[PDB]
Amino acid sequence: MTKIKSVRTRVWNWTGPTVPPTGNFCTNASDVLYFHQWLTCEVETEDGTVGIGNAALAPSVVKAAIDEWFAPLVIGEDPFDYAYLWEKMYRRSHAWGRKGIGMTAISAVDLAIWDLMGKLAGKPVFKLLGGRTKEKIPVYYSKLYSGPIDVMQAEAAEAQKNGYSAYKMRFGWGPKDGMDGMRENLKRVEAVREVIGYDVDLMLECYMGWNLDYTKRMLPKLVKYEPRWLEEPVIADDVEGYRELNAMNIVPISGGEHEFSVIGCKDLIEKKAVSVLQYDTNRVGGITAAQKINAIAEAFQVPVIPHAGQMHNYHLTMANANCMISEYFPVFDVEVGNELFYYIFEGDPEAVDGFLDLDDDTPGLGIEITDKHLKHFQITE
Amino acid sequence: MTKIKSVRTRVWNWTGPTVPPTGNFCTNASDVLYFHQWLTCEVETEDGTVGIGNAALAPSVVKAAIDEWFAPLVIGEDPFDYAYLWEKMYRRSHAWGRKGIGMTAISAVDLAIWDLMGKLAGKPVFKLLGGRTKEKIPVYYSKLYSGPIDVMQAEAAEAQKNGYSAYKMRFGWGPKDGMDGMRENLKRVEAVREVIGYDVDLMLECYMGWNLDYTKRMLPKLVKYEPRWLEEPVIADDVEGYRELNAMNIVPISGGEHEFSVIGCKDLIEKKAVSVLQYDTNRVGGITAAQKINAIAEAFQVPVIPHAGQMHNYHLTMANANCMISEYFPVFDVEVGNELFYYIFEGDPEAVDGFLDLDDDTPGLGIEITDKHLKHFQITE
Amino acid sequence: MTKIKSVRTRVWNWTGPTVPPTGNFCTNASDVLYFHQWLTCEVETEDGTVGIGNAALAPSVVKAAIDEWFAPLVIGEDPFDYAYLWEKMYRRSHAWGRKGIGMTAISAVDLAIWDLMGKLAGKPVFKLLGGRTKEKIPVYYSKLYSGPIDVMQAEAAEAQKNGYSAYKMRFGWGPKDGMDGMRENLKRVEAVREVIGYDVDLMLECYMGWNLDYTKRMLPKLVKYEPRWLEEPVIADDVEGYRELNAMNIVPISGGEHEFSVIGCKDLIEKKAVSVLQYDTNRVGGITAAQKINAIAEAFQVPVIPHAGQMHNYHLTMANANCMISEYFPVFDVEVGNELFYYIFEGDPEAVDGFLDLDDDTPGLGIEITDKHLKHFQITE
Amino acid sequence: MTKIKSVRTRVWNWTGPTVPPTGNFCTNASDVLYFHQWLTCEVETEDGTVGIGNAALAPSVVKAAIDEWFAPLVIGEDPFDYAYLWEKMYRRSHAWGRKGIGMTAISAVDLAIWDLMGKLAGKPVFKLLGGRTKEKIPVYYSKLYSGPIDVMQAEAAEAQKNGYSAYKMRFGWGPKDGMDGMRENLKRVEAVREVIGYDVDLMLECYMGWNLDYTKRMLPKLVKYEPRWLEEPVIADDVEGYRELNAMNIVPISGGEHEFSVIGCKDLIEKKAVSVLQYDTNRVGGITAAQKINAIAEAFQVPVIPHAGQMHNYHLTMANANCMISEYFPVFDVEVGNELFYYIFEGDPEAVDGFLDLDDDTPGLGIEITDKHLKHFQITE
Repeated sequence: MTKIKSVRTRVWNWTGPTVPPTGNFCTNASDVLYFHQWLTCEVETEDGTVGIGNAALAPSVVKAAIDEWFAPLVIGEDPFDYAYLWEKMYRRSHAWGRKGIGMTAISAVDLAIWDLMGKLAGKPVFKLLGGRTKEKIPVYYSKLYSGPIDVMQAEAAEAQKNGYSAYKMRFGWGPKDGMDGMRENLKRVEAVREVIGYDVDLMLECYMGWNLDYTKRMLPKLVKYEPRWLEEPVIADDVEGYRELNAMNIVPISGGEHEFSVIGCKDLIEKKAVSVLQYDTNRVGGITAAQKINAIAEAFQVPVIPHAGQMHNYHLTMANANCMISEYFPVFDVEVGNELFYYIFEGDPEAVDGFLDLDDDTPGLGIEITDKHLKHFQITE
Repeated sequence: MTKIKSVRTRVWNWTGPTVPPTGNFCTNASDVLYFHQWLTCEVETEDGTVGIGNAALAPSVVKAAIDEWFAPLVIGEDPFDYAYLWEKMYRRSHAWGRKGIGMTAISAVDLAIWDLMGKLAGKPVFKLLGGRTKEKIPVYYSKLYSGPIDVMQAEAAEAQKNGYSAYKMRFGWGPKDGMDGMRENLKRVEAVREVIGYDVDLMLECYMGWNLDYTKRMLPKLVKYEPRWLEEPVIADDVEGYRELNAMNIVPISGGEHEFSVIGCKDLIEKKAVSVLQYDTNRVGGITAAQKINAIAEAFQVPVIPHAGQMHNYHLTMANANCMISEYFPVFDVEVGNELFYYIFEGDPEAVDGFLDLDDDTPGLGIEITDKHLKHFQITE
Repeated sequence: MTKIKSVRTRVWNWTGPTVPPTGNFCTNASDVLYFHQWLTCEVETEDGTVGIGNAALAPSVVKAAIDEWFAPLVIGEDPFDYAYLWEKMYRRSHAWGRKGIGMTAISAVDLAIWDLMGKLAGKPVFKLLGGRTKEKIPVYYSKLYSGPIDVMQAEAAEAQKNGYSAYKMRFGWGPKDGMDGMRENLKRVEAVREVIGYDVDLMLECYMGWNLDYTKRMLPKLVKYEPRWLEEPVIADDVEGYRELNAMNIVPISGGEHEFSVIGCKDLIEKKAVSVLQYDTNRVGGITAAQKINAIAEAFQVPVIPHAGQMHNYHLTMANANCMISEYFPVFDVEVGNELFYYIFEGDPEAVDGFLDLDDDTPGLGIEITDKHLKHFQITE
Repeated sequence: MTKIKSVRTRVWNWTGPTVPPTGNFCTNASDVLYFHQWLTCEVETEDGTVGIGNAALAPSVVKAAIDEWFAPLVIGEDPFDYAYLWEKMYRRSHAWGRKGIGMTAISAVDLAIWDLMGKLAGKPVFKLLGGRTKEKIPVYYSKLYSGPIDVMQAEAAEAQKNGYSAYKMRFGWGPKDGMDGMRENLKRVEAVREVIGYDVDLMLECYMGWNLDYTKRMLPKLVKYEPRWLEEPVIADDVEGYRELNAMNIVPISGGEHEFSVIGCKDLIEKKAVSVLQYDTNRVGGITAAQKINAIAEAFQVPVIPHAGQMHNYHLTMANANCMISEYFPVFDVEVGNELFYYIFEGDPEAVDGFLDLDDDTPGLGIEITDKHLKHFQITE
């Protein structure tokens, strides 16, 4: 048994070319009001093995938490005491850490620790989690930001070429735009359906942009388009609103990507706040947490479909039969900031004809930090 | 109308003399496992007026959030747009901020902004909040850390001299110590009652040290001592456990000091998770938040008794009739870290014969950052 | 600090020209059976400052309550002890005052006291409440009393010129008129939609004219017209009926304008009696009360849209992000009695292109009692 | 059939000798803060018959409501259309009348109307209500205001002479007095039990003086004294608090004397807010209302024991088997104001050996307004 030696946390700033977003083009929690980054966490053991974790939420602030509070707790420990290390981090920072910065920092560390275990054991992380429950992993195409109709329609037609069985689009108007914005929203769902048809699934996303009232009034209007779910209609604090909308059984409500810890997600599950749970492993508390969340969701038969198409999620999805598909979009330009991971890591699979797959023999998470794009980054430590 | 010019956030490290705690001497969320600081936030307007905020949770990490994310949002704004500024901070950081680091940073800023408004208006903050609902504010004596019986008994006898009508003590044993620890806990409640008697109230505190199971078994055993409440028996994430214990109606359950945002506390209230709500204004989201929380709690007739005896809480308590007493302990040595505020600020009232009071004429929060103890501090910016 | 000196309460009787209403033209709580006035309350401090409050419910009887019970309680007090004064009035009259006459009298007094504070502090009331959360305040056009189809249609077309994004109309038939009245009601919703279209919102009002049974049967029939809410289908005492209708999720149920006190409204909110809360500040208990109600509603994410387009409501709406629009109608003749305020006060903004706004610099409520129409009034004291 | 001709409403002010109350001597809704009158309403028909109603809440303000709004509605009507007249008053004033002043005014009028019907029909009101369900009516002794122990004990011993099977006392300390006040309260319950013993019932009254929190903590402490109920622990608005305390099943909670209308009381009943309902007929809406309330309470098997020992309650109690006892105290001096009725009316029975009775042959309510005490009254109209 080798022990954790060091924790190297870095904040990556995109200095490369960018495409400024447009009007809309996605509703947001800030709508009611009038540098793109990523974080890497590399954990190395005395024997030189290195595990890679990451986070995207408030990277500099998360790095300061990892450096000051979490790194010192894991140094000199066996990675295979992961549950104990998770608990140690969770309880030592509980006062301020149980959601937000703390739990995100914990995720990045825990992710690295799992990469370690797989590398130390010569096994892909998914094997340690239960192994192969699926031949390959279907994905749904997740982009279709709101914009002019012809623009959105052309995007749908292009995406269609790679044979997805499901698609997700974003809304552009909310409560501030009243009924006219409702009509604009509906026009765009309509336009996307015209291209992709009704032999595929269409999911809708509000990104915390709406509210309980607007959502209750909009819901009946969405039925004709047969959406598979409506994601984050309300702000993440408004769990009672989630339950209320979900219990209406008009369109399945989804969320969780802004929820933290095992208990946090347990409460969304038990209270029937979501029909689909979409935590991001690099937020929710790491694989240690997500593994436990997956057991709960499975037992309640609430589908888990993690936010984000990355390895830190794909291995979890592979190992659990109640995780049937993953979120995906291919490597395009930097426009929103969530694409940054494709320029920092090598190893994230590319979907082909609606599927991607994991290698039975690649140890750990199967990612490495890459050189290819150092030119477009300013990296701080 | 003058506008916010700058935000000056500093982390204070106690380098002065200290008294190392002992066995026990308070249960803790970390019990299941096998420098003292404070933060100041000074907001200054174009006309030189300065408002003082503060926080105690993870100060360096909170300062990094204030500096990077929150300060830039309030600069160039009217302090009297406080609700808008609160909302701006809350929604812009919602993804990662709604509890923990984010909401704590927001609290420190919001507190400064309220100090400003009172100074700008030549009114004590409590007047802006509704004014004087009480002749003076009764306090309960909040120390009595767990230790040898004679030690605890001597502390009680000393405290007794200042005529408190209520006292709170801490437990020293939890789930790990089984029945023997239960007996040790009960001996100490017993010992304190022997000194203070049954013509006063005794509150008990676990500081997240216990759990749902242990607490259910302990509750019947506490009845004979007539405790007024049992504070934070479980970890802050375990809200369902809170509800379950509270609904037993054996001893009133209290908590909230590790809860964040208006909605966070609304849920503790509506779900009957606590019989007494004890948020700390320098965590929960500032006075803007605490004012709204107080309205909810009042309407539900759940007493609000903020965690901590400081001005950032006392003004709130003065202005609302459902806030009947405050937490207090006088200026003693530095032993735990929570005493640090008495060496950084002047203006926090001292209880005399169980009461303290606010000045009808002192503008703002009535505190200032002091020189007296610069010798015992290393202050970083 | 200056103290309250006097309270001057007057009842205004319209002696000017009037337009007698017609068949229908609005359902009413009295349908099951077979002088227009307003009240002013002027509170003056020792230094000559005067704050203006008002009420419209049973003015002579409300004046007698203010004069005998409430005025004497506030005289010689600091306006900035408003919360204490509110509590004093509320508890001293609780036995008979907690709703109806008492709470209405309290509202008028409390409103004056808030006008004072803003004037004393040289700030618009909304700044003291949290400040500017909105660029301007959208309004919905609130008239469209029931009548002949061409009449209603012409009103809609005229209103349309001022560019409202939402409209409210009144029903003319209820339970007594059975299915034929249902058809008459539906014809009129139909007729209004023909003019205004489906790119705007249409709200419907029953003014306590219907009942639980009739409403349950009517609800499915209203769906095709996509109404945004149905206001006061039942009498204000029938809160269980409200909950039952609201939980059907057929059309959002609204109400509250006949509800009183913070707790009164808290119960409508917690019990899910309304989807939209519409208290009138000059009934519900004044700004002191409405401010606390707004915090509760916001936390539950129940939109607050006060009954009546006046300053006593607009400032509240400006200061809270969960208050997104206000009720409005422009100055027309005296026909119903609710128009009387436009002839008594100057300062109530006029909506232009669907919006109105508040002045960042006008202290207090920004209203004054006017001379312009003394000719059409007989004023008693 | 003769028709209502006039309504004569008068306010009686006691100018006679009085005994100023003392420290305590009863908790009150105003405790949290730091002329005695009665109303008569005489309704006369075209044939000279006169029915007598009354009220005690805010008499001048109630008279102004009766005079302006309610009298005009009943003039020229048959008294035997009482239900229609009740409905007419209730709905015409609903906006402002459904509780408080309005419903109290309605009570006084409705009471007169019932006196009329009995006189017109040559029957005691109780016969019209269902007749004699009891041989006589047991009463409980209702005084024992809080004071020095020997004083309270001497009162109990005196009362004991008239052979009551039940007694009610008032508490003198509340939330402001903390644990010491709890001990003072308990001493007095103890002292009263020492005199009266445990072969009788003891009821306790707080008169809205306590709160939900204090009451939950006090309840276990009251068990040893075997109280039959605890009356109005919280303010009348706090119905959720009532339900919560009542559901604890520690001591039966009672209330309702500050509740109004049939629906108001229905909600206390259905929601299990009280174990005993104690409306006062001269508040709750008159006999028309109380008759309907009695049917509801009976069906739910919630005992009805009206507040106040007067004819307006006794007839109701006689006619319903679920009304087993009445409140009583004999004619003593004027000290509190609630004794005033004994100096205004003749006909209210006097309890002897714990019982009083109604005359099978006396028409109407069996009361008349008396001359005996005109010397001690200034009567306004």
